Amino acid sequence: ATKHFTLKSDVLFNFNKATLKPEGQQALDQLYTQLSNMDPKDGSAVVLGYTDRIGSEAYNQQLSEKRAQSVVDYLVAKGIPAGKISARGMGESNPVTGNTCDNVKARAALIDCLAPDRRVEIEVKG
Repeated sequence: ATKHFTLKSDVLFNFNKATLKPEGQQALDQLYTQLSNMDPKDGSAVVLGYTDRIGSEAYNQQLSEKRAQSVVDYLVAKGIPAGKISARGMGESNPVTGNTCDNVKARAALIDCLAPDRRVEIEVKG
């Protein structure tokens, strides 16, 4: 089977940036063992980066890739083998919130409503 772990982008990173904050390092610390128990032969992990739909679609794809790779870098330095993990930047695609926030116009309320879309997903197979 496949396990799925969701991390909040706003906790891990500051805006426009892909440097892991101390709070992001601690969340990856608390998760490193649940991913440390991968299968040594069949196990692999994919780190998918996502953004919300505000701004440039190309810039959001690029930023999501840098954020997903930053997570990979940290977990590899912790001890996940570099050959068993990789990153993918999905940008605005595959949003969690659907059309829920369509009617929300004010920026602060909209930012809050779209927060579920700003996340890093870690899928662990085997």
